[PDB]
Amino acid sequence: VKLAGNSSLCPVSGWAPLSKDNSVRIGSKGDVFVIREPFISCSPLECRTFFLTQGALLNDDRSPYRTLMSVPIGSVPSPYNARFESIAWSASACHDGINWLTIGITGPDNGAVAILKYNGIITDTIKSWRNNILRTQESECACVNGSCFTVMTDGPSNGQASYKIFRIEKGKIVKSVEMNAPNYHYEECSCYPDSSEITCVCRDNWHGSNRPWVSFNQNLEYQIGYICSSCGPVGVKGFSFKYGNGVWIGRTKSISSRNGFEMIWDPNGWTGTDNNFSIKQDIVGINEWSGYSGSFVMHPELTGLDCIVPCFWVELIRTSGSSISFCGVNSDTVGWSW
Amino acid sequence: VKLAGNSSLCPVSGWAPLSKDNSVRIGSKGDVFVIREPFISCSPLECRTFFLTQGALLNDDRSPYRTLMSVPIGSVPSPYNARFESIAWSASACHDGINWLTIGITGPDNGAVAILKYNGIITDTIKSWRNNILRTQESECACVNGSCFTVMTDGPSNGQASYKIFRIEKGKIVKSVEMNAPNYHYEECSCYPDSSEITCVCRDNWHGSNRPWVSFNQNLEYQIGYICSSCGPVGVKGFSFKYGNGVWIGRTKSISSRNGFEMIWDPNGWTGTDNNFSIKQDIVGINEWSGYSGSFVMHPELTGLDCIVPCFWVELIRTSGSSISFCGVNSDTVGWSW
Amino acid sequence: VKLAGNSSLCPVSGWAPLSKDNSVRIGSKGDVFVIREPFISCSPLECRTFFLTQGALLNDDRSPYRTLMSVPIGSVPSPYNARFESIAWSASACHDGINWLTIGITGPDNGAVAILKYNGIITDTIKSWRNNILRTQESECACVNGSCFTVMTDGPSNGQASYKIFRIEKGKIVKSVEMNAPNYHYEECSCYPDSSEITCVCRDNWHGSNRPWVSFNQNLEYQIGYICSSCGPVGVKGFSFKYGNGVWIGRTKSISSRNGFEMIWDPNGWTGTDNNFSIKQDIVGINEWSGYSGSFVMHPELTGLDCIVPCFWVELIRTSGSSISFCGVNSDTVGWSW
Amino acid sequence: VKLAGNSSLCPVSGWAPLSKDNSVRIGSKGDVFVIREPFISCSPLECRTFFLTQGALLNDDRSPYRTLMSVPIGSVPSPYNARFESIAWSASACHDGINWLTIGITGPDNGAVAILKYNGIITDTIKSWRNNILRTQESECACVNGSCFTVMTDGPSNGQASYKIFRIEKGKIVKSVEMNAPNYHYEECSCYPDSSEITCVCRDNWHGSNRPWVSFNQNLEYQIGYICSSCGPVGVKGFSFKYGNGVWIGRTKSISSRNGFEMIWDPNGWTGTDNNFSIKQDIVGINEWSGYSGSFVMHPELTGLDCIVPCFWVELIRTSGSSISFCGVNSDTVGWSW
Ligand SMILES: *[C@@H]1O[C@H](CO)[C@@H](O)[C@H](O)[C@H]1NC(C)=O
Ligand SMILES: *[C@@H]1O[C@H](CO)[C@@H](O)[C@H](O)[C@H]1NC(C)=O
Ligand SMILES: *[C@@H]1O[C@H](CO)[C@@H](O)[C@H](O)[C@H]1NC(C)=O
Ligand SMILES: *[C@@H]1O[C@H](CO)[C@@H](O)[C@H](O)[C@H]1NC(C)=O
Ligand SMILES: *[C@@H]1O[C@H](CO)[C@@H](O)[C@H](O)[C@H]1NC(C)=O
Ligand SMILES: *[C@@H]1O[C@H](CO)[C@@H](O)[C@H](O)[C@H]1NC(C)=O
Ligand SMILES: *[C@@H]1O[C@H](CO)[C@@H](O)[C@H](O)[C@H]1NC(C)=O
Ligand SMILES: *[C@@H]1O[C@H](CO)[C@@H](O)[C@H](O)[C@H]1NC(C)=O
Repeated sequence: VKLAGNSSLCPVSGWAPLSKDNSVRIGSKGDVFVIREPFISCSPLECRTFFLTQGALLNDDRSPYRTLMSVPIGSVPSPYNARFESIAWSASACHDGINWLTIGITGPDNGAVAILKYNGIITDTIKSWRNNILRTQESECACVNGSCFTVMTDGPSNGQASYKIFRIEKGKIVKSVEMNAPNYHYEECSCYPDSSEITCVCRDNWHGSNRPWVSFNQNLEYQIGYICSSCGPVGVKGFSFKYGNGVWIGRTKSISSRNGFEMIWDPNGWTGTDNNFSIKQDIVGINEWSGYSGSFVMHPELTGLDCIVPCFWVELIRTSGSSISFCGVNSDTVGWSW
Repeated sequence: VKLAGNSSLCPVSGWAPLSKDNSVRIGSKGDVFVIREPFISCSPLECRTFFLTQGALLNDDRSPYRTLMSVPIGSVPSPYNARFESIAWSASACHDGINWLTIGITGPDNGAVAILKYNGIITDTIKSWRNNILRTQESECACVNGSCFTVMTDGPSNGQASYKIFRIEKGKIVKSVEMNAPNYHYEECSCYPDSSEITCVCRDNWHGSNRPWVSFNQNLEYQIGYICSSCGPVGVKGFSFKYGNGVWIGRTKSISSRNGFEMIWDPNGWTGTDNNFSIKQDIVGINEWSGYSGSFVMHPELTGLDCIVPCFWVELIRTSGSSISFCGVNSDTVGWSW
Repeated sequence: VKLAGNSSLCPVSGWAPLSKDNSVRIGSKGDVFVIREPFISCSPLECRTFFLTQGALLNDDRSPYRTLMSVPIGSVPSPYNARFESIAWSASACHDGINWLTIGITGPDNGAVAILKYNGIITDTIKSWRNNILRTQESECACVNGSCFTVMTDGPSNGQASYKIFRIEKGKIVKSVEMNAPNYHYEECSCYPDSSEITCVCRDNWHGSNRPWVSFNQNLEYQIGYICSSCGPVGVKGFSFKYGNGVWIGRTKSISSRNGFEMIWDPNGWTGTDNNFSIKQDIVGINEWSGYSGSFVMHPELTGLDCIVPCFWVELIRTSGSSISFCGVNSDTVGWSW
Repeated sequence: VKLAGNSSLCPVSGWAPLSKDNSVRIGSKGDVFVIREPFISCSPLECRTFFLTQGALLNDDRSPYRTLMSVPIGSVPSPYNARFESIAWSASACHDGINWLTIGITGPDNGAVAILKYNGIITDTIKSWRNNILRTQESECACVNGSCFTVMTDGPSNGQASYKIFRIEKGKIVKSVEMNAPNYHYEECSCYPDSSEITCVCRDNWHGSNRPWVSFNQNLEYQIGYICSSCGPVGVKGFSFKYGNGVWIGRTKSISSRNGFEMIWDPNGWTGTDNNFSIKQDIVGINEWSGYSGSFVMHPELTGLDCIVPCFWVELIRTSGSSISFCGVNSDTVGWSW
């Protein structure tokens, strides 16, 4: 049965641990893959962890030999249980309630091609349009009403690039618009469904200490801006969750360095520029080194609830480190020091 | 289909071997986890072995990095086939006939939080109430009428602590009472269903050479006392099985040391203080070293019987050793020397 | 659906390779168990290989620590994919069309107990009756009409022992007779169903260069004698297949040594003492060393045929060697030199 | 549900990557089999990779000990997840929509026998007819209307051999014709279904720099000739795809050496001898070394389409190298340099 995604995002007062991936103590003598920036996506039956690898084992990069593989959430990414998904140096994935959609980018940095697979079968492709490193989300893609959306970027990492939003049905591209977003930069977008709309929070690698966002409907009509908590432009992939005018911001404790990770609830942060917030919870302590982060969601079809549960993953730098994921609850929680 | 648990416990005249877990001869060159105190719980389809580990392999502790994992009963606890359940330094688990319920305690010894998962999804949480090492059963939780109960302790290991009984439905806490049990100590409780009631036998680490018990109904009304075989207070986790006024006691042969393991049937031991018994069977010989023990059960939905079959596991110290489990029969059996 | 077993055994003019088990070239660096005398039994869905092991890996005996494990036919017997069945130093197994029946013998040589499991659950037991090494078939048990039979021996390996035939339904012993067979010896019996009867060919370790057999019905009425091809008494486990008065005999080429293996069709060999035969096929060459052999069958429920297909396994000594299995066809075949 | 195969082959304007098999970087410390010339075949649910091996692991040939094994496409061919199919030094396989058909050749070079299995059961056999190295396709067999066809060769590799086409239903040979094809040589035939006909393109190892083909119906009526792109005779296994009078030819870039791999669309190449073509795409660059190649297809029952999708695999020499497979699309693609 196809995912609906017409319900609202669940109100969460706190965040609690879900799983720990990329364990390295097991890797000391065990056959385990050397992976970086794993991402999590969920089906109606189970959650899975996706990663890119060249097959390099520990105790033993745009590459045509680099592939996307996956294991059940919390499992060890070993060559003996990882499933093969696609060939890609940049990739994203999601489940539409029927099967898995996998989007992978392979080929030369001057003529890259994205190969779209549905249930293991190649269904479509999309070739570079500005000929300069085609790249995708490196996260879960959002699905609403059996269709799964995504945001792709082609162009310079330090300048004005072209951005395109794609609606994909059963592996095929049915609609696609080009964004008019001058002076915005949208790399590594973290997207989630909310009441039959798609909301994405992206990484500005050009001139934005704050994070840009794009919001769009199934027809691909869109709005843009920055999280005001300046509303204009003022990096590492991140995320946030919209609740009316309030926003849950995932960020480091330090500004100049990668230290700590905390989740702040700013009830007027979507539209206001004030620094006020109501509550805060420590996810990662100041001594640890925080790194890449992104969101994923658990749909009603999986949780048995009448709303969508917001979750997220933080990769701790330590080097590779570990990818710890957490999920949102409305019950009591404490700060966490890993 | 949800488990009923309304039938009585099966009368057993003897105990016969079921499986051997934590094998170490296989571990000499094989990638196997270093585990301690594994516990067994059964679903309607299969029995599984649960353990806590940091990912340390052999031939290579309250920790936020310590996790709960599981393998099919009798299988090798390797990184290539263990399933991930939760993040916890103390944990329990059971199946309600529909899905798995996993209860894990993580966080700081001064503010621990128990995370309750149902079918892999976080459904609820319960924060420490006396702020002193929240800890659970380290065994199977009991289920009756689709609801699964448990007993949690918060407080000193050598003094008067607070004890709370929790009724959990589909991962959520629907009811919870605090026990009034002055001069009792209830750690590591081993619980089983019997005719729509829950009976638990616990470890008194304070001032009880005998074992305290608590018995309660679905509504959480309860009675307490000691196994009289003194009825008041006179350690290592253990178990016993109630049959009217008779009790099957799992204990060591020696008193001052951990030597041997035997099962004694005292037909008046629940309420009497006499040392008389009718029958006895050796499970483990005097030379071997016995250690932690606990019970688990096999429901009619799994066995095809019209009663609940009592089983149990003994960890042999040897160090880690091996966790051998046995099940109750009404057929001929012999003593066992491992 | 339960197996019927009311059809006749399929007429075979030849034998063709099925699978190769116990590979050792893979074991040179791979984690593989050290096993001896593996046996094959089939379910309606798949065939599986069973073996006993202490967990000893290569490149690293009546024992309470020795267990019975299994892998899909042709698969490598590694600790990462072997399933646990039971604890035993002597064992047999078969499928009744619904679930697996496993019979394992454990305990002391002076008071051994056989533990009968059905679908992983202990259902019954049978204690030694002459107190001298209880031992079973080390092969597949036969099933006819949802019930599975077996032949067990208790007594000296070089003298007159007691033999008992057991009919088992869903793991429980419903009927059991003691054989009156003076001057016969029946160890390691290889049994198969044929038209709602059970036929077993056993190893005489006392005073029979030929092989004794027992034939019995569901009610356990029986006949005994030797394969005449003397009809009375004149070792290593073996087998034969009855077709009217003709018999297919699996034997070595040499008499005084373990060299070669051949299958001979003697159309009057069941009842005649003549040395005449019609056809012969080489399975194993003279240079190789043959060893233990036994039979198993593939039922109509698995093959899609209107008869039961006779198969067999030969362990080549080489030491452990390899266990090669073959199946009967009515099509052209050649001799085989491994 | 049985495969129909009555639809036409899908028109493809380009070829895009599907999977990478035989990875060796993983093999540096991992337990992985040493394999050569793996082939791909697809079922209605999944695609699988087949290979022959003696069990030799890396970091550790007609042989009765050599077997055919398989893993999911893109998975590592390790001893811990490879499935056993048959015993053979030459083999082919395909799925008929119900189960797997496996054809393996074993036995002596002077009296080889092909063993046909269906769903793991031996169903039939075919003995050598010219007594000189019986050999099969080393690829996927074609299936149309629940029946699966194949082409087998018996005779010299440098002269006139006998060729026979076999129609197999549920593992049994129902029809078989001998080809009259003087001065033709047909080894390692790559076959695919197209509109209820079977088309095969073979390797002429005798005196043909071009490739011979045979085309036949379910009744086994056939036509022969060469791909004209001379129509008569003018090596390494290869393939081509027929689209009316046009042909998609898989070949190396160099003539005298194994360098590069490209796919050329010659709209009149089936029947014309001209060197003209409309389009060309690079699969493998000139520096790399190309080697064995063959075709396989993805049926409507798997893809959800109303036509059959043509795919193919190229083994890159590097030694073993890697087996990269591609599939046909009608969307934009680029050249590939591995
Ligand atoms: C989503 O759509 C389903 C019908 O497919 C409906 O039953 C459900 O109530 C809708 N939920 C919301 C929040 O609109
Ligand atoms: C969802 O898609 C269906 C067609 O499958 C359409 O009829 C319906 O209007 C859509 N609903 C929304 C909320 O877009
Ligand atoms: C338990 O409840 C079921 C109904 O769900 C009933 O059929 C069964 O007899 C009851 N067993 C006992 C011991 O009360
Ligand atoms: C079991 O729960 C059901 C509701 O699901 C309730 O109606 C019934 O009375 C309960 N029975 C017992 C024995 O508690
Ligand atoms: C075996 O019994 C079944 C009924 O369960 C019957 O249909 C079949 O014909 C019988 N076969 C023989 C050989 O008697
Ligand atoms: C098989 O068992 C059934 C009962 O399940 C019985 O009615 C029938 O007579 C038996 N048939 C044979 C051939 O023993
Ligand atoms: C193939 O046969 C099926 C019936 O089994 C039919 O529905 C389908 O249209 C046919 N396709 C072609 C191309 O003839
Ligand atoms: C396919 O086989 C069926 C019988 O299963 C037959 O009736 C039909 O005519 C065949 N069709 C073709 C296209 O050969």
